[PDB]
Amino acid sequence: PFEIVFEGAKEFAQLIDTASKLIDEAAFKVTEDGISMRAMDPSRVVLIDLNLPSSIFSKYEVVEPETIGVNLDHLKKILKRGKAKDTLILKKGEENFLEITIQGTATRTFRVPLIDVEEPELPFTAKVVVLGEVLKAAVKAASLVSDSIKFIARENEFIMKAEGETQEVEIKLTLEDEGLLDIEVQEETKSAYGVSYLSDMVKGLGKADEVTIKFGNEMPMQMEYYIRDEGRLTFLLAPR
Repeated sequence: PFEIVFEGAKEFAQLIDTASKLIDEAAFKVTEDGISMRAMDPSRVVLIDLNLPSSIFSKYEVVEPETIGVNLDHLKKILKRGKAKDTLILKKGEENFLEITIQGTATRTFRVPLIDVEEPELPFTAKVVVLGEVLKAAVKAASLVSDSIKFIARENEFIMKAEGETQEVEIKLTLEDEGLLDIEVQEETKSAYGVSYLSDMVKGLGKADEVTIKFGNEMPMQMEYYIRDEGRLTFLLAPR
């Protein structure tokens, strides 16, 4: 059992939405340290990891740790009602359901039935930090000419390109012109990924959100987004 409170119901709903474009169900592990969730999309191309430390909650009381499985569509239908300044209360007793209360100009309580559903070294050579807007725009442009997008990172430079038989799309950003917030590379690094997957990954991101990307030659890419600084949503995407 536990009682967890988050200030900013709307922001919490947005996080859940952004973390679940690719999945239908997830097992949330609730412990004394925080809430965690790990899942693979249906195609087995992306790994999703969410970590929400007790530090981002206004009240965090866990009597006994638990792992609650839920249908995300059902959960999102409820969280969708939350307003910007609403308080979100998550409670679990002995009964097999999650009690969700949204408290704002009015207090509304809902119940979400619980379900079961069952649950390599990565030597990255490049790290780049960019605004969600960059990725959102890059993916849309790439999709005009290909189903895959190529990432290239060199000292102080980040390039995203896509091409077909005769068409091409290329976006070159630099630290100097501030298209990147930061960039660190050990050696020139190149890899390509499926546009469909990247689209679902950054769709829920805000234009001004900070995104950290790490990858390597012909390797998977790790994308991270932080919530309230301490929380983190991480995606690991297989290369194409």
